[PDB]
Amino acid sequence: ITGTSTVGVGRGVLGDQKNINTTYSTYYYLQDNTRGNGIFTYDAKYRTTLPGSLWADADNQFFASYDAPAVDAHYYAGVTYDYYKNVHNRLSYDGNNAAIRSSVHYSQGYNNAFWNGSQMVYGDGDGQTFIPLSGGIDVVAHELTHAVTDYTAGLIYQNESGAINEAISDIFGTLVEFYANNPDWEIGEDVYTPGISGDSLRSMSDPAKYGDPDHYSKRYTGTQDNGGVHINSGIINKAAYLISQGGTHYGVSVVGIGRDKLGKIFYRALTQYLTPTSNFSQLRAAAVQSATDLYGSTSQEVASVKQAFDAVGVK
Ligand SMILES: [Ca+2]
Ligand SMILES: [Ca+2]
Ligand SMILES: [Ca+2]
Ligand SMILES: [Ca+2]
Ligand SMILES: [Zn+2]
Repeated sequence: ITGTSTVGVGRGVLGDQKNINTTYSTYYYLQDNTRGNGIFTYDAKYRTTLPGSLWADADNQFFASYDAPAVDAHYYAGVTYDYYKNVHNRLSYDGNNAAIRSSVHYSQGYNNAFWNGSQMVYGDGDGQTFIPLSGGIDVVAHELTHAVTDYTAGLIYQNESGAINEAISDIFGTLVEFYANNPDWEIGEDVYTPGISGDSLRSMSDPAKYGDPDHYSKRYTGTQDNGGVHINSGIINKAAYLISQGGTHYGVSVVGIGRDKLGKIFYRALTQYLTPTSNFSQLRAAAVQSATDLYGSTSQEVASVKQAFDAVGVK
């Protein structure tokens, strides 16, 4: 890992060619020295022991099918870093350039990805429900954003706190996807269900399309999914979508203010006002205050934040 900074070339999960920052010392390692204290990508070798081995490659070319998840995990970690640096002046997830570690080829047929408190982990999928989940930029940014949340607001992964946590990751996952520029308000569409076109794991524009609630009245109150952290996120995701894009939802009209202002407001909320036990009502209050800080109390931006949360029934 002490070596010389170099640039490798390879193919991502969706077959797209890609330059990646590597480190040469005998082998070429997926180690990016150009971003903070590093981006390191590991091979978990189909096992669940973490992080696994720092990805070594003989010739700095990554075109093998086995390489594809690593290439994207490494690359999109870079893009997500750039986003938080360039757009929010945040240096890595901890704000002090902590090294960003990812492992790919986690387990077998593993249809998920997660941030384990220390690093990102990507399964390869079963090839039917998922292909390698690092292939989705919104997925990578989603998981990396969990790190940002844990180091800032510290939202408990349970009930409404957890649903906000999830929504924050969907929100910034989407905003990274727009930042990289085939952008949309869907989640996981690039790596979800090959064979079936046009679907996704979640929708921010229309959460009900996949059975998730788009209104606080329709919120889940059972025990599954840690109190519906991936389900009730739809309520916050819709609110976010309405802030950005505008629209009329259950008879409540919302004037959009764009994704850039959506991002500034929610980032400020996340890092200045939100706490580990914040509920949806407190999120509203934090978003309204953040918008007030940035744009002023009589501004359109504050009005639209109010309109959006009114629309999804969060008072
Ligand atoms: Ca090679
Ligand atoms: Ca997309
Ligand atoms: Ca997407
Ligand atoms: Ca699909
Ligand atoms: Zn998540």
